[PDB]
Amino acid sequence: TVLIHVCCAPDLLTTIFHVRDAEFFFYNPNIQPLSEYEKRREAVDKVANHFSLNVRYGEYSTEEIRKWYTAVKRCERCISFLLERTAQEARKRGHESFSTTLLASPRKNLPMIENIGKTIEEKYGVKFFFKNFRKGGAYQEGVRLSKELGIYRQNYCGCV
Ligand code: SF4
Ligand SMILES: [Cl-]
Ligand SMILES: [Zn+2]
Repeated sequence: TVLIHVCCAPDLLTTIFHVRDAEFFFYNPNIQPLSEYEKRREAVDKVANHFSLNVRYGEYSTEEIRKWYTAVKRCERCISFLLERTAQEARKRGHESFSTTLLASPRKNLPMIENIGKTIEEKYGVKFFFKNFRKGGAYQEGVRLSKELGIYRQNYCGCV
């Protein structure tokens, strides 16, 4: 079983075209202010209820945001912070692998994410699952499903 960090609903939609049995982990203290975190969270919840996904919602609090701010090249930091928490959760909950929907994400740097994931794997002993999540047309498939579900598609990465 694989625990997949979720950044946003559009990238979750792309991802679920190809992953069959996952637990998802919405953890993003980088997203501010609270109204934007909640907007993104509610869109993920809408996708999860539509497709009966198993999503867990991580901590979002003043403290959690301070931990992230202390951590943040800055995107390398940010992504490593999110995936470290994910791999910690994967070990706690007995998942032998972890991944992230950031791999679906058209803007992001696939080599940098795979490098971070492999480094975190070596630290925690949870296998990092890499996939070209946009491949298989899945990306345009995620767009079509976003439109259909009327899913919030954001306009910036999340942080201030
Ligand atoms: S742009 Fe995105 S990846 Fe880079 S620091 Fe901000 S939230 Fe993190
Ligand atoms: Cl994103
Ligand atoms: Zn995303």
